[PDB]
Amino acid sequence: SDTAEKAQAIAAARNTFARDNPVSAGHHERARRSMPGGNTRSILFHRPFPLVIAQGTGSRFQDVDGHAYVNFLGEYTAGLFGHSHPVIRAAVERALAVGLNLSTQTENEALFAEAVCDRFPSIDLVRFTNSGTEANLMALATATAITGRKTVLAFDGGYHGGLLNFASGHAPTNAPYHVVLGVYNDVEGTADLLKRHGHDCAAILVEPMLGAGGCVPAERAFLDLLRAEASRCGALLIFDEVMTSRLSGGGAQEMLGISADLTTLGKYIGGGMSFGAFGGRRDLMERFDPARDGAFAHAGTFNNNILTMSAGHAALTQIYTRQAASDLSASGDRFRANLNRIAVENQAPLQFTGLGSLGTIHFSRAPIRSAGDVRAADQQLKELFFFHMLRKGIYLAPRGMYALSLEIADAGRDAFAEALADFIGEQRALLM
Amino acid sequence: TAEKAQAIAAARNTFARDNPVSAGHHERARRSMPGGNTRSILFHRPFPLVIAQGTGSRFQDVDGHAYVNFLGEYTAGLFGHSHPVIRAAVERALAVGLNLSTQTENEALFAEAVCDRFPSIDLVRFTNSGTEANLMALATATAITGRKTVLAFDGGYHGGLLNFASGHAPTNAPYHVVLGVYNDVEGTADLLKRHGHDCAAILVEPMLGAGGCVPAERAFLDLLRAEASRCGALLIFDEVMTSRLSGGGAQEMLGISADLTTLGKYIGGGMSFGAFGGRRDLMERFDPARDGAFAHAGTFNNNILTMSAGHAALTQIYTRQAASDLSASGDRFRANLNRIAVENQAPLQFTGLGSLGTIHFSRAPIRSAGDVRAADQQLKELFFFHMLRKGIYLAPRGMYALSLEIADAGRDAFAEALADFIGEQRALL
Ligand SMILES: Cc1ncc(COP(=O)(O)O)c(CN[C@@H](CC(=O)O)CC(C)C)c1O
Ligand SMILES: Cc1ncc(COP(=O)(O)O)c(CN[C@@H](CC(=O)O)CC(C)C)c1O
Repeated sequence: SDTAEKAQAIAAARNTFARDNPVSAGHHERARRSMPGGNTRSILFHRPFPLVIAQGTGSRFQDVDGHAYVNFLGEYTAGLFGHSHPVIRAAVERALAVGLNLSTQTENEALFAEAVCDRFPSIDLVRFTNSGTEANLMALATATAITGRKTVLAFDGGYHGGLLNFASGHAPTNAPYHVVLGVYNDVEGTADLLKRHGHDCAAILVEPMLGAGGCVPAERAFLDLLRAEASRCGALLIFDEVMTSRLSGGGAQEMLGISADLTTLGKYIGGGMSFGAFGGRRDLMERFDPARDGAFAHAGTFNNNILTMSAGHAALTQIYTRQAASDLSASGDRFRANLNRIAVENQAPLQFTGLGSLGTIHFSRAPIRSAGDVRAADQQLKELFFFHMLRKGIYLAPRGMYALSLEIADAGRDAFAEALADFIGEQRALLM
Repeated sequence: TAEKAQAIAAARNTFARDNPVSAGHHERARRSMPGGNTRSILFHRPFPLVIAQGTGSRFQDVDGHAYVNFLGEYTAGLFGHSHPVIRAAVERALAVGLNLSTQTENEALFAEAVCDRFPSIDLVRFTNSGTEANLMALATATAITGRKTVLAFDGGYHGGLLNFASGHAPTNAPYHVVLGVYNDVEGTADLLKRHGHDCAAILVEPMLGAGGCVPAERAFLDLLRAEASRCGALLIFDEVMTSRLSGGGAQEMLGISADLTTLGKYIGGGMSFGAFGGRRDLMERFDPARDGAFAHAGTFNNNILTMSAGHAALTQIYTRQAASDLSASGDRFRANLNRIAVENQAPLQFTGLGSLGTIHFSRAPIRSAGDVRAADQQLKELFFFHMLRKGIYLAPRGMYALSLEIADAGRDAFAEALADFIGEQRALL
């Protein structure tokens, strides 16, 4: 729990950050005049104020006060390609040559859809959206319409987009689906909820690893329970792979040998352009065939926009192939293991959790299995870790998450590991 | 009618023989997407056209045929297919850097332009679509008021999770929505007496867009403004289409202020875009530094392509004066189309405002979803096919949305093809 001594250390770190970044401070005051709190994406705000970036290339960026950083945040997994990938750039140039806002289908949509279907083993048919939020809403829409049922089982700490935020329990802004929340990884508790609610369950919605909720892998016995009970009760199992799809050529489902009924996608698949998708079993997705009587409707001005169709096909087929996915996850597993070794050898009360190229620091010794474990870990030390990494020229999420891009190399990874050893040394007093 | 059914059979068959390369694309696209489709409004029988490329106001399909594009991406495509200023904005965004994972100055600059333009928007937040913008406005209203009921209108279209174009759709997000009749003062007053106490929001377009370019009458919008203030509901004007009609949208033209306003389409320069904005006191509930702040993340909300191209769109291309000029040009165009119908005693009209218009095969008043549905639907489909044969592309449902790239030759060609339709189909009219 919170102490005066940690608060004082945070106050000094905030004061140093403020004195070092006066141009960012002034941008925040101006931004407040047009956006609430100077903000249009809540996760970008942190106190005293966020850094404003001027420019970036490759894995690196520079803030408006002239400091340089390596970007380990990687746009919360969407920024797989760095800030200036030449193949992405060529795809943008091609989109512009085809033409913008053509108001009709192009072949580019079909080619992107075929790449997504080749790549993901339980997606027979796919439709594109403009966000992961839209992909998850459309999957819930599919489930409730098909089953005629209202109840949705999801999990505390689960994050499925702007209208489906359960990171801190029920949010008053959520779309008013009838959502029952379970505890992540809790076999017996979840089995009890499915016995009470199963018969009116339209859908079970779950990430195979909590992303925003702390990079907490799902355990097999938990995912097996969900898969078996969804089938038994006649609910659609929806795996939200908006973050986890990168973890192998075919995402977590290939790693697991477990198939969901629908799968949602987002982040890097559109080449860093706006993007989401929902897809799954043929018989479910065919309900969207507009030639069919009583077809479900799914419009959306930018669903098939040329920039996303072109960059996305390039991302999946020319850059982040299935082999590149295996190699990046192996690189990430080695990185994460090295960071935990540094913690263990120094007897530090911290660990990094995650899979492949995704991980999050948690200031705890306990196994990290559910949202409760994440919230019980020390939140002050997590904020102090954020400001420390900044001083060392390493940018990662305020909540302690990194997501390795393809542009991170040896020098970047070595600097992160060094910075961590330094944090442990310099903050030993607060780590008892 | 049997005679009209045969004319449609013949036109569908002729379209099919004209476009065998698009036919083969459709067979292949069915393999990976449901019905070969990722945006339902693009499908039409016997199959949709596939386009290969376009420049300015013109495109070419995969069979080689050229068209003037009068659809203009359902109002988003205001800049044509290759605007040099949009292109420069994309090049500047690439120079700044993609996926920078942080704020840049560009987002504040875009937001300043949006708040400057729209007279009831004190503060704004960006989304990735109009659908997201409307869902967040509903989230704001229900979360602030603590109430569940939303009044919307039959014919109304607010996005993929809020589609009332044919009444309640089974796929809509399960807000407790009550549907009135558009422009119906009596019936709508009644619904507000019954539901006012539990009403979080009144959600309404100042002109039905997808529902058929049907302008809202002043008495109807006055009713909604007065009742919303009386019962404590948030009035939400969905200006995703109508924002273009003046520099400050429909609200500037009307002198009526909604509590929240949703935006989309052309404002992000053609890039993915939506926004919700309004009264300062409502929007501050999203200040992330405030006590019990509402959360609104979204990976692409502040994306550099949208922020740069949208800033350019509002400040360099579609200025307040450009907006007045296009809407005037659009009013004169639509008047000419109606004069042609009138002079040829044709049983059709075009409804709309400024640069937006839709054909309806009826001479009755078009004031609600009922009136649009009652007009001849078979003649509407024949008209689409006929315009294609003349090298004019507009929506299957008979809507146009003039871009800045439409010029004298295109408008003249549209008008002559309308006159040709009336003469060639005289027997069915
Ligand atoms: C598992 C999962 N499922 C859905 C979403 C929503 O995707 P969009 O942000 O594209 O709407 C997300 C989005 N995650 C991030 C969105 C942002 O960076 O603004 C935010 C979270 C770290 C809270 C996700 O992680
Ligand atoms: C008044 C209004 N309000 C909200 C929306 C939703 O915008 P997004 O399609 O960008 O989500 C729309 C979008 N309508 C368009 C969607 C598309 O082109 O696929 C076209 C409609 C005729 C169905 C709108 O017209």
